Amino acid sequence: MKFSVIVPTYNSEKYITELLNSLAKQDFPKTEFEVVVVDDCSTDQTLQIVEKYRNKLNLKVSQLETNSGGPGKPRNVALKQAEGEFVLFVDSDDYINKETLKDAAAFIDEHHSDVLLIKMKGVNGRGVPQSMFKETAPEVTLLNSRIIYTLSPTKIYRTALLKDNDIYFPEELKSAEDQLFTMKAYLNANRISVLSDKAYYYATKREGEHMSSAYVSPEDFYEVMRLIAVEILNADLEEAHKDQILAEFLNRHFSFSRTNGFSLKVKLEEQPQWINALGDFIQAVPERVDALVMSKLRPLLHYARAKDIDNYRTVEESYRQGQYYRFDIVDGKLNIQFNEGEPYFEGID
Ligand SMILES: CC(=O)N[C@H]1[C@@H](OP(=O)(O)OP(=O)(O)OC[C@H]2O[C@@H](n3ccc(=O)[nH]c3=O)[C@H](O)[C@@H]2O)O[C@H](CO)[C@@H](O)[C@@H]1O
Repeated sequence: MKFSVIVPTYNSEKYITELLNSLAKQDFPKTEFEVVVVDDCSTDQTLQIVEKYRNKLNLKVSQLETNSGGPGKPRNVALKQAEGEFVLFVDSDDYINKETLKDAAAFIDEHHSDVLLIKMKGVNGRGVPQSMFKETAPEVTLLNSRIIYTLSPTKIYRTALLKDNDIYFPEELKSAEDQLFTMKAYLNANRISVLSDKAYYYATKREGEHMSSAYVSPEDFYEVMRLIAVEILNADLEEAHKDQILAEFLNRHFSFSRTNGFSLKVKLEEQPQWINALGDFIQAVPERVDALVMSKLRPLLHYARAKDIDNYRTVEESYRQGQYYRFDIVDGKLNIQFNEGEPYFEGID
């Protein structure tokens, strides 16, 4: 069997039909893929809707006896049941192009990808990464492409890549669980490819809670970030490349995650919890890596590593206001001292 399409469900009755219709409309043999649905203890009619496709799809259904607290555990249960040569993770409120499995099977057959990124499209307002999907590419790397800016699991992965290297989702975690999973898959794959010939993965914005907006404590969130830093630094790769991958991950994280601006947005009285958790993550990053990140991040790494919220916050407010304690302009960039007696940080733009 070529593919296992893995679908975690949770009270998905209002939309799960759109996904299952897109799976049944695949212009790809139904004998060559299976749909592995693991229901995270829904209380609605999700499962009765899924069972209407039993004779239409190669279908595997099971249900956890209690809600696991996120997508991770149902996808892990499904991954173990999966028999396809490759897996594709699709969320219950999304759907896929009818040529997706055909196009991906044809592309994998020629290029032997271990991880295949497939171009996504936002539906009614949903934002989706696009910077890595401007071109189809048989071979890309963590350092010569923007794949690190997309860590969602809505990609195709060789099943043996995941299982031979023991790559699973963290469980009982509302969100960011995918970042470690996909970074592990990136770090272990012999070849990563990008298929951009059409819109393959449609990501919707329905309502009710979306996981990636549910509460996760700073402690749980930044533990996944620390594990990622540990994972990179332990990969079987040359030392300089590992540092460079960690730096790129840090550029992404400080630009796009909840870390960005947290000292401006989080209630003052909650910020010591944030800097203690963020600092535990930055303390796993060797200081030599700071020289490789975007220069504007170097003071944030500095004060995070010292768990110094007052100076971290001064940096963020200085950026936001454009008011600095002292600074020089050298080569069109800023050399900034953010507070009396503190270091100057150079090259900021
Ligand atoms: C970036 C992207 O394109 N999609 C990700 C985004 O989607 P998103 O924020 O939309 O998260 P969702 O609410 O759709 O949950 C994702 C999937 O997990 C299932 N679910 C949800 C709650 C639960 O307790 N048990 C359960 O199985 C949903 O039915 C759904 O199939 O944030 C999630 C949390 O990191 C990721 O896993 C999604 O893949």
